[PDB]
Amino acid sequence: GGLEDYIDKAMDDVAPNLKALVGAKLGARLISLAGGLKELAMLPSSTIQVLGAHGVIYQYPAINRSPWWQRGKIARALAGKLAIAARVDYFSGEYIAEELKKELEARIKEIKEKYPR
Repeated sequence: GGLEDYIDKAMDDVAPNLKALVGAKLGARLISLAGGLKELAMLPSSTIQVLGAHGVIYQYPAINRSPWWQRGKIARALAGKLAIAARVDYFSGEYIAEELKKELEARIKEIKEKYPR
């Protein structure tokens, strides 16, 4: 039983939607940065977008593998999904996660870019 295994398991109990969305380590980092599941669940999302600091969600693959200029938009979309994720985890306890689907889909929208003028 390593540190990481503990947290992976804990996220299974505390916040499985988050965990599904961004993974247990990023999920757990955001909860800590928030101060807890509840506090995370109360945050606007613009606030979520900056929790790490670009806050830690920029480390998100789709953002990082992406042009500056597409990133802030991808951040916003992610933070939103995160805000919903934490809310369902706190208040409802249900399992949505395939708003990854909603989410992918937006990313693909946003990929309407070449470098702004």
